[PDB]
Amino acid sequence: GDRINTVRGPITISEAGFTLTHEHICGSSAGFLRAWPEFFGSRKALAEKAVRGLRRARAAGVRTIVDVSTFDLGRDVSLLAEVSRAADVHIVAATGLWLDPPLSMRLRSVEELTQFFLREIQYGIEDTGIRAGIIKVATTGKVTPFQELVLRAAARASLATGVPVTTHTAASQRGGEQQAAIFESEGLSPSRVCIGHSDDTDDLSYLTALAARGYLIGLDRIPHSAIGLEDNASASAFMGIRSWQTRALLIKALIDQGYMKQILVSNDWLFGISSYVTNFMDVMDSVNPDGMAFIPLRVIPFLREKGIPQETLAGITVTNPARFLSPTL
Amino acid sequence: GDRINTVRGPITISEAGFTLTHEHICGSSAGFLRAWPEFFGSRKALAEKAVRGLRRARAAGVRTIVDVSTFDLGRDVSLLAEVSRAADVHIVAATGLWLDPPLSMRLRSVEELTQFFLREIQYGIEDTGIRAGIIKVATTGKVTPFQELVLRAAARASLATGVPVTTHTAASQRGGEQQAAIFESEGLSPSRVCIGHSDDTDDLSYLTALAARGYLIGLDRIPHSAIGLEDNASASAFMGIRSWQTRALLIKALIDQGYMKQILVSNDWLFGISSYVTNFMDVMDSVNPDGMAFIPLRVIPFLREKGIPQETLAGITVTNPARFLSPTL
Ligand SMILES: C[As](C)(=O)[O-]
Ligand SMILES: C[As](C)(=O)[O-]
Ligand SMILES: [Zn+2]
Ligand SMILES: [Zn+2]
Ligand SMILES: [Zn+2]
Ligand SMILES: [Zn+2]
Repeated sequence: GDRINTVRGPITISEAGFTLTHEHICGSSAGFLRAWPEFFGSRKALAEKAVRGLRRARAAGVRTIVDVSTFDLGRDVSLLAEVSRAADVHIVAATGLWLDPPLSMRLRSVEELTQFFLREIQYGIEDTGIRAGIIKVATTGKVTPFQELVLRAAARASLATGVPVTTHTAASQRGGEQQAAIFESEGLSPSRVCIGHSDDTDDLSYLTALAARGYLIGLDRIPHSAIGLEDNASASAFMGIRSWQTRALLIKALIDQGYMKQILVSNDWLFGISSYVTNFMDVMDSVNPDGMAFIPLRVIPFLREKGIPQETLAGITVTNPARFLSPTL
Repeated sequence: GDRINTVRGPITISEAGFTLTHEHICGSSAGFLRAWPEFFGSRKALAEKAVRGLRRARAAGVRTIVDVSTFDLGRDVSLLAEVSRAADVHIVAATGLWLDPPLSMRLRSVEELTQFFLREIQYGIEDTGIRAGIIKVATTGKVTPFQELVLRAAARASLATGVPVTTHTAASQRGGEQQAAIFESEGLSPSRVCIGHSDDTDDLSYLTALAARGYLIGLDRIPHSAIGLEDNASASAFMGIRSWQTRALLIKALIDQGYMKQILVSNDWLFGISSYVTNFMDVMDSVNPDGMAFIPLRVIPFLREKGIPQETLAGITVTNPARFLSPTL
């Protein structure tokens, strides 16, 4: 499993390089971008903004991003392919389901969901022939019965194809522990799983325990902070009010505890978003003008200043993603 | 002043003919048909089924159907256009929102929803250039805050364009009353509004009181009958336990009250469905083998044999839909 699917086709994992493991071109809903592109100004404006952002990220060293947008997050792979080519940055696309499944998804069995996930990995997404290289799932703190079906379907797709699973958690409710339990009940290896949004909490006991079990730990929202924007309730609700430095110290914390190999770092950024309040993309860009370049431009020097070896940062930003994304049975 | 938009372009009132005013090619979810066409066997198979179904309805006298599938019912106007051309049956497409709006819709303001409905009517659906000729909305009895927004946006779109509004109600909860109040508060003429699924109840005083206020009464679920079987946890809750003759007699009842000009009749049929339990399409087809031809092949002769004159049935199936659909302010 030394080759992975990208929206431009299969690449060898040595080509991935510096990889951001949790990003989005656009945060939306199924069908929404094509039915109402004017919500984003235009489809063209959105594509142009993504190309400019990805190009600047590439200038900073990024060579690959994993777009973890699912069907129900409005994933438009044709858009991902277009901007990947124009920016010349690898984009790995996802299957799976996020927190907004429509009826036609909500009512399906674990067997059906499994077939859908397998379709997008082994056949292609829609009629594009583009194949997902990862499975994205999301749960509330307490996993719902449908969400549990989604996790079991993800595990079975992973076991059949070797592609990894990445999750959305409510880290303040220690959501990963319930996810991990369902995953392991399906015989799935923790090394195939990233428990994401884990920088949303400062509970190191929770993080190290998961890492100790072999789980990848996603510290993937480092630039998200509504500090200075406390009066904006939606900003506080979405990004929290812990500083980005606070988030970044968890990377050091986990290195210091000997878990350098379990860490995955990202921005959780996007170039448009319709799945939150109107104009929110502007609020986010007001806080983090670096966009997806925030990890290489701001976080990497911060960690070096704190004394973390270059070789360590390189293993985290390059080696961990490659071992993670490489289809592994 | 005249033309009605169809998936093949504008048609004149006289071209519409026998019109079924509440139907579906496929009941699904946004993005679903194109992301998982195998759920329906294949897109090709679904299309072939719809064309045969439309051709049979056509041979039974039908010339136009109104597909009231909204964005969130997974309306695929490219499919409607294909099957309309192949069957030579006019199809009117809908805008609006049903009961499963995704997060990118649920967070929107009344102003934004008005823009979306207006773009589907005035500009076109997606990138197809096909314009909606009806606005479809739905409430669940007690109107939720979001649903009230949808209804007001629908009224504002209707008022800007003259295209009519058609609704889904919980008729057993007399839902059409709260809908009418909202519409009227917006300055919408009741003659621009059809209150649908009204045959879901036997409460004629409810129906007559609405008809008296100028509303069109949609008796559009006549074949929906799961009788003889008090043991299906899906078909009984979905289709009810009243005979179709009982539903159809409501047409007679309203005609006798003198309200023939405010009756609209349909099947609420479809050729694929993913927004319920798996294989529910087989259950429906077994219940009503006639599909969309049920109204002309079964209901019309039934009414004729109860004494209803031909010119009255023509008024209902041809004249009432033309007046309803022709954009008017
Ligand atoms: C689509 As998200 C803000 O849960 O990473
Ligand atoms: C798609 As329906 C059963 O609400 O008319
Ligand atoms: Zn997330
Ligand atoms: Zn994300
Ligand atoms: Zn309905
Ligand atoms: Zn319907």
